[PDB]
Amino acid sequence: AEPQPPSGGLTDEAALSCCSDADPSTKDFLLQQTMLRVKDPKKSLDFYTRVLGMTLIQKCDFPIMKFSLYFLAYEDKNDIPKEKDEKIAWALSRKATLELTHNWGTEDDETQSYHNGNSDPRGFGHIGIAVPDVYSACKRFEELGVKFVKKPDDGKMKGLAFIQDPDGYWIEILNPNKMATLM
Amino acid sequence: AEPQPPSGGLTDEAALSCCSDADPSTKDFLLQQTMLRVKDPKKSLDFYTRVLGMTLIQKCDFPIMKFSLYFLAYEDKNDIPKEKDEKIAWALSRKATLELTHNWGTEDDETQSYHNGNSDPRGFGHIGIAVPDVYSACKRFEELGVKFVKKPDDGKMKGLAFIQDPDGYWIEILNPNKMATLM
Ligand SMILES: COc1ccc(/C=C(\CC(=O)O)c2nc3ccccc3s2)cc1
Ligand SMILES: COc1ccc(/C=C(\CC(=O)O)c2nc3ccccc3s2)cc1
Ligand SMILES: [Zn+2]
Ligand SMILES: [Zn+2]
Repeated sequence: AEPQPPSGGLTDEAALSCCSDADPSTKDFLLQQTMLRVKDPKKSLDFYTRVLGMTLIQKCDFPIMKFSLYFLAYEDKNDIPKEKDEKIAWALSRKATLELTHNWGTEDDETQSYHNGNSDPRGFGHIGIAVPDVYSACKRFEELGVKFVKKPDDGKMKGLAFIQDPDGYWIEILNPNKMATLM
Repeated sequence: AEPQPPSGGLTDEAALSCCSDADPSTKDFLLQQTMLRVKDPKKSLDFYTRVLGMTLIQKCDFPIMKFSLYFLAYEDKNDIPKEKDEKIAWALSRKATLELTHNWGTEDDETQSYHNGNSDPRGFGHIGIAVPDVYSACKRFEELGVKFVKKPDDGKMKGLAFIQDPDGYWIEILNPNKMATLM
């Protein structure tokens, strides 16, 4: 009922009082995809497959509306079913996929670019890739012409990097075993 | 090369010639996180845990810079290590996590809202949750006061839904076994 002084962040206890246990109706839900719009799928496919080691697991074309969907994931290309319906059902039940939306023609348009969400207006910030070694990964990214937002040892938090994809989306490069030393 | 008629997107063959096999240096890379900025973590935690059945697996507070990070995932809460360093290392090596960024004070600012990327300027579009039954999941979402962008049987592609979270970010609700029927 009383006005309170500026809280600050939530306490661990406040955050937890806002959390409910998983209802049994949600028990088989999984976080399947993140969708990003890409100007030029040729550049995006080369980046995500060659630079980041992802596999293209499904491509969907919509001839009438004139757009394509590309699903990228860290999956063994030998696990991709060969039959069309089984393939789509396997691809779209993989956890942690990246869905790239290509609105046909944007690749031919000098002015068009997508917004990465890290300048006004902000919202989405980044995807993040966990790697065994941020320094070796980033050395290879440098050699392959990758643009950096943050080199691993530049700024406050060392051993953490941000690169950008061909559309300028930020990608965090993190070692899960080194994040405790920043927290 | 000669000037071409308007883009028909890539052929399956063109898309494949833009893909490289995974370099051995990337072999342990995994798509770990998607980061979204949230105005009010009380509302976002309630939505992602109670409505969507995700588990809060890690909370990080930065008292001096004045922001919190919340990591949400489809994980069994009994798998969360209890000790701080082992917990962070386990949380930040989970596939398919959602990272919510709370810039302290945004919850106390009448005017402030984040941009969902689905109006100018566009980029990020959505996350997507794979569910065993889109219609039962959506019936429950309706009963829980969830705002819809697309009801499963509205629009051209039926059996697919979009809801929005408390910040207005779009969330696709999909059955992997029904997506082949939309191609
Ligand atoms: C663009 O520059 C930066 C530099 C550091 C960060 C810090 C991050 C990444 C993020 O905020 O998403 C950190 N994340 C974690 C997660 C766990 C433990 C410590 C950190 S610091 C973010 C952006
Ligand atoms: C906002 O309204 C819609 C309605 C349908 C769609 C269609 C989608 C979702 C998307 O574009 O990410 C489809 N995704 C797939 C994936 C595989 C096969 C078919 C489809 S249709 C998108 C937005
Ligand atoms: Zn989607
Ligand atoms: Zn992050």
